[PDB]
Amino acid sequence: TRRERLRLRRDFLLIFKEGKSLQNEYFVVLFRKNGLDYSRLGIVVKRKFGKATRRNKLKRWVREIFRRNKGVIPKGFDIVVIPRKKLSEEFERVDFWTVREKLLNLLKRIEG
RNA sequence: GGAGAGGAGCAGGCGGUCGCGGGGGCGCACACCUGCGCUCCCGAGGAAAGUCCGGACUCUGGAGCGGGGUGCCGGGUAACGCCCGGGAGGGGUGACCCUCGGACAGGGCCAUAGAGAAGAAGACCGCCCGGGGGGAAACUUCCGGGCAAGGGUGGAACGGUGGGGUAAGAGCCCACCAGCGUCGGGGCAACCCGGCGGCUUGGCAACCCCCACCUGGAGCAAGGCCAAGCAGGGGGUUGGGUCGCUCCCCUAUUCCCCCGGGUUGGCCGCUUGAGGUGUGCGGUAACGCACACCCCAGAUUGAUGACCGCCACAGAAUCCGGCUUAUGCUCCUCUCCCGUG
RNA sequence: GGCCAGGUAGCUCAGGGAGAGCACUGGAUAUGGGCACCCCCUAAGUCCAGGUGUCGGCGGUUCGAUUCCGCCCCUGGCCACCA
Ligand SMILES: [Mg+2]
Ligand SMILES: [Mg+2]
Ligand SMILES: [Mg+2]
Ligand SMILES: [Mg+2]
Ligand SMILES: [Mg+2]
Repeated sequence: TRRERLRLRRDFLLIFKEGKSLQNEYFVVLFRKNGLDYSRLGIVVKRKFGKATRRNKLKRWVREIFRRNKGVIPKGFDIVVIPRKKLSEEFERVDFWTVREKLLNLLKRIEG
């Protein structure tokens, strides 16, 4: 859903500068009110996370978590998900349910 | 069965619940442009990779030189540094694998060790001949002369080993070998086979080079179009005109260089191509030709996931031809070895 | 996606027969200290002695490669339109 996909080239700077942030050991989540009746997701994966296979797997998991849980995630925010060094350190050791739990714990705390 | 060499295919599938990307069809709104909404088709790789080569395709005004690349020979191809076939040299018992022009066109470099390393250089331990001297003799000692044959030194010592010939010795002569010069035969050829013959005189060209062939430079962030928006200023014996050098077609600010500020939107390029698959024919083969069938990702923060159930390596970003590296199996050949019918 | 650089003692940096600087380990000795000297402890410093490496890895050429010729690994940078 590309209507659900927020542009990063223009908006990342604005969200970084004007928005809020939440984090845990695996993710940093940046967010800002978008003035819409729905939320939009963006993913920023640092080059150092790895090659296409690895980065694309992470992005797919994140997109899926967001899509399936859209109903419970707060509405009216532009959201940027950033994986942390730790995650890229035990990514192969971290299962899907753990990534889901850790990401949702942050997403559900987006206020207000 | 064991050990090993060559090579070909696949990339966990099929049946279920949801979620994407591009086309098509439809539901509709269309006073234009176009704007949404919901089923059929297709949807990452053998390496998509590293960016090591070769193109195709774009933009830079001409030519020459320099520079760079390839290196036995013959084909194949759009082309190549690739592939196929064949010839020498080497390794392995063997199937097989690895190597590749020229050092009497020239210049330069060979440390250390060693008597001596490019004109034929050299006498260290030594070998033999002719005298003077000492000494009973063995042996020593001085002068003159003859050796590259033994040993030592090396990565290599100016042909190798065996015999004859020598005072003692050398292709001095002879044998087989290696090299070179020729004559004759067979190959398009690289080169092979046989005969004759003085006796022959380092290595490195992944150092410059010589010979033969090939070659501008950038790269899809190439380049073309539209929309949006701020803010211009300082320079040019001229400089710049897609690497350098030298001759040459220009252009004078509108061009180029430096500093500063505006976008950091959308469309084209963007996928049908030296393109796959199935035969038939030619060719030792790589591969070519002929007909038929197919349309096989075109994203732009970048599309393939999760749960269930019987059994790796890693993700297109302009696209092809190859190389190299990373990696899980399965099958087909051939070689050697132990054991049996 | 493409185009370039660089990898050298622990760190910064030189350059076809492996070096400087910071630096580390010792010995010397207080004008520091147990008290005030004797005796002894500790070295910020100052003397001196050195300690030391797959040349980023793996192969080839060569008698020998930091230098030459190939691949692989790691660390950085550059590109688009407007005027
Ligand atoms: Mg059996
Ligand atoms: Mg690539
Ligand atoms: Mg890459
Ligand atoms: Mg000799
Ligand atoms: Mg440009």
